[PDB]
Amino acid sequence: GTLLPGQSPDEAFARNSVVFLVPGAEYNWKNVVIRKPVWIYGNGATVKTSGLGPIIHIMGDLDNPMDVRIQDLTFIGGDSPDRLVPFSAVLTNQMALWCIDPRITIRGCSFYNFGGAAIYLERSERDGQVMITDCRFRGCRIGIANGGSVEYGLASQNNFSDCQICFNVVGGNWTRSGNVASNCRCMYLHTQGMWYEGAAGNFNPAHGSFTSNTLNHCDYGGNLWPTEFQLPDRVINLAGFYFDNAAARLPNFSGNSQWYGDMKLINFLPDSTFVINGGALYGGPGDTGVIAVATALAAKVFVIGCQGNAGQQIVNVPAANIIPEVGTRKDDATQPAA
Amino acid sequence: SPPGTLLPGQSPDEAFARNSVVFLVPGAEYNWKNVVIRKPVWIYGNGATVKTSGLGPIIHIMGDLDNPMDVRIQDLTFIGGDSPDRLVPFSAVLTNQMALWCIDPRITIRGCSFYNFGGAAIYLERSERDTGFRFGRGQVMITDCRFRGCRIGIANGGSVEYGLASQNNFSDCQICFNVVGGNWTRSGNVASNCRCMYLHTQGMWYEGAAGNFNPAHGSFTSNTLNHCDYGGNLWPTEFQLPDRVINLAGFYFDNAAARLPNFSGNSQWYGDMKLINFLPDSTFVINGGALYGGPGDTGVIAVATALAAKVFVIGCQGNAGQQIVNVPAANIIPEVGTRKDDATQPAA
Amino acid sequence: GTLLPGQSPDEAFARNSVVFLVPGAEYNWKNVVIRKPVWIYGNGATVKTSGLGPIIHIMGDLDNPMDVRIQDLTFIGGDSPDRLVPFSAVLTNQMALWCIDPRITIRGCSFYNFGGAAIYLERSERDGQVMITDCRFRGCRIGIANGGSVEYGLASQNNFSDCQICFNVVGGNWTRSGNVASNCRCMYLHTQGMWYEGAAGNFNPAHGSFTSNTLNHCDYGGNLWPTEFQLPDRVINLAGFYFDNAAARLPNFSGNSQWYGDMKLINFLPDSTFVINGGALYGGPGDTGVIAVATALAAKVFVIGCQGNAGQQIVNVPAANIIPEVGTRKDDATQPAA
Ligand SMILES: [Cl-]
Ligand SMILES: [Cl-]
Ligand SMILES: [Cl-]
Repeated sequence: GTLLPGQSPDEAFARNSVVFLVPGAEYNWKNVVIRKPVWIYGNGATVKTSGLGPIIHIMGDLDNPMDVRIQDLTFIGGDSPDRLVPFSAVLTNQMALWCIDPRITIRGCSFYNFGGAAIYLERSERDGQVMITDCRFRGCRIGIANGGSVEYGLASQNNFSDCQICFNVVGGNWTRSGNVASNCRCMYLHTQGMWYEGAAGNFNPAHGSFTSNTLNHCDYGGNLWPTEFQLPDRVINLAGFYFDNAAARLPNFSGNSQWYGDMKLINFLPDSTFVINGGALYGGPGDTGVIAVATALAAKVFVIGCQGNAGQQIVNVPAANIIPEVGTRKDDATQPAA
Repeated sequence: SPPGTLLPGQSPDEAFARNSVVFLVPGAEYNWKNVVIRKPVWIYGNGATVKTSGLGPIIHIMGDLDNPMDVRIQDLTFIGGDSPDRLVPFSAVLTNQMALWCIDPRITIRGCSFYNFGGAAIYLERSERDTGFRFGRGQVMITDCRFRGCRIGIANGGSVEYGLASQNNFSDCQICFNVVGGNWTRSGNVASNCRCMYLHTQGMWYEGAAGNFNPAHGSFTSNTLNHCDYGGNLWPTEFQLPDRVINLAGFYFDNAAARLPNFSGNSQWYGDMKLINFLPDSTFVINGGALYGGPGDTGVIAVATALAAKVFVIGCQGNAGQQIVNVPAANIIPEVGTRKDDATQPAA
Repeated sequence: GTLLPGQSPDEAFARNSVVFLVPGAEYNWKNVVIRKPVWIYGNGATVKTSGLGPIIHIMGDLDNPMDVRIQDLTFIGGDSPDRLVPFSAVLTNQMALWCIDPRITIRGCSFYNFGGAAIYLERSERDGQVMITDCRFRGCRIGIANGGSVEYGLASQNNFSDCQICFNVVGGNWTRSGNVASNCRCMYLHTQGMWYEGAAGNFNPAHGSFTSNTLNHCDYGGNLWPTEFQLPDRVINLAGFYFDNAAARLPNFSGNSQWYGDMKLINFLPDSTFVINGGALYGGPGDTGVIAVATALAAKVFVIGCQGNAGQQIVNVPAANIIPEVGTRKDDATQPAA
């Protein structure tokens, strides 16, 4: 199972349970199809592409115990992004890994300059143990997009730099821990009518775990991507952490650092509360790194065990729910805007 | 054979004895039974599968902590059967049905899978009780592993200490962490449809030669324990210990002579909890948790009335149907769920 | 590249992008130089050395997207450490890896008995996505030293035994999560005039994330390394967590165990607060595992959601800042001493 540059990756994956790339070599792949579980040992190779993606389309089989596994592999989606081009349906095609019904492990890989999601995971029908760790993302529209009913995955110890949206979140119950983002407009996005919902749609969404993450310089002092983001049927204004869905609950949120990590809690299920727990909230001067909740749900939001500076604004959360005192608190019913 | 090669049908015992590093045939199927490792070796699984037969374990690892080389096993699947009978009472004979039995472990296990073990998939013990001031011997790491259909995931006996069990995924196991040995870090693990993620009490299975010594008091952070008592788990609540029966919970602690781990950043959607007894010179906090339960008595968190003043619930979110029993209202900041007193809870 | 013991490492690294070592074999390398990115597959090998270090000198290129990667390799700096000799400028040379302008991944490696920092990362000018995970450190003066402007790294799931200073922290914005330390005098050090600041100096320091870590038996237990530590211009008295810089901010601190994990918060930037969040704080009998904050900054320090025993001492933190009540609290203007 040794796959040379120029040989058909499709043939090699069909013929072998495990494939080893030539160490450090350069590949050029386009619309590869994986139909049964295969392990790839990338050996520090690089996979380039051109034209409409994805680079690999992975047809899953959740009954089969053997996962698809990709280790130690670089994927390049092309040159540096034009970050001003509006996102579109045709650009959603520009993926590294499009995975349906995924039982998959992605470890120690790098993803550079994808026009859409570097990694997209969807479910063919509504109802895996997915793991994405130690990966690097640079210059990508979206880092990892999990569609509805892709649940209970783990994305941890990954580094995101210069990505518009790190986690395009739909499917529920993922653990996202120990991840670093800098100069990314959005680390966490969840709302209705997203891209990359997949065949199960926007079902049992979000409500997972977001711990020990850093989202720095989202809205100020490094990020280059636009705030305004085109969904399929409306335009929104992203934030480092953006949540707008009255029919969904937020994830558990503890141990995270926000240095210009602006946050907008626009709407969530009324039978819930939310805590910004054990966090570091630094912002200012001016309206930079602002944290804001919908006035109608502010009594259900708390800021507990947080540290911060005077310049960090907290908008609409009542004073009684901020223990201990952190930043500067105010009421402004114009915030947060969608 | 070539050095470092091990084909199916060849002797695993002989290959490990003659090599410091062994590479398996990529993707191949192996069939191994009562294999003995007597010195440190690394195994590169290369996506292989190992099946077995009879009373296990598949590998018995005789560790030497004075040797600085770890036994390292990577990228290897272990299968202990077709699918679990979940109704059989657990027993002394079933404790044999292990993948890895490790004594005095200096070990790294990573990228591995464990399916349908009748006992603990991984059992770690000491040949003797460790009362030295050389702490955390072995520096054990178990990470990026998947467990499913297993009676017990990882069992760490007395005096196997300061291990790390992180970024693992447990599906359909009765007890993920059978906890005896103290000071382990367990972080960022995902459990779904497992009756119990964390068990510690007196008179446990898998205590090893050191016994129930210096137990628990570790770190338990950023973990998810979902659908433990409702809406997914299929294993029985009733669980047979060597000398008594208990009723498991997602998190079960009953030991007057031991302290609970640090507990912060954990998600509990039907992750029931029973704090039955712990050492009095201690406090416990459910810190920065997500506590979702209801309707009815589903996902219930309960503390013994005698010790309730020592338990706090700080920085937690949750829904109305989440019950929190016996913890005083003043100890819950901010308010979460529906608080109640009930001196009959928790039962053992 | 299959590099054998006795062959020239330098020439091997210059001619291949990826190199595989002989599995299990012993190597002896001294002042090896890496000038272009390269991956080393260690295969459970061991690298010994002699004379003035470092073992490998790695010249980084931050513009090249291929990282330098070292996996599954053991580095040995001696048979056992010399712990009581005063630290010095010449001894700073006794390193495994010296990394200038690093884009580096170190995974599953082990580091034994280094007289300076096992791993030293520095920046050749003031302004990497660096990752150090699943590594073992035994017997080292210093585990990981990150210089100024070496930022946004990740050091996680590492284990430290019998090291003087696990993390010599200068450069800002690191995520350090899920690491275990026993019998190490100090897990986290940050002050002014440190060793290993690097050409960029003491710039934009610390203020990262320190979550889910264990720092046990720092001042009581089996630790052999002196509390007295020679900096270039003075001697300090180490603790488990040591912070003394009026011009820098502390990291976010959540989910950490401190069983005889003494802590000294001596000075930090006034425009900030600090929380010991979600902690386990166990100490005593006597003055063991003591946590103390400078009286002038005490009102900015909180202890939120922590558990402990009676013998844990918390010094100068006001009673109103400790929620819930944990351990034994007192005032003493003489602590912390530097
Ligand atoms: Cl989520
Ligand atoms: Cl524990
Ligand atoms: Cl820091």
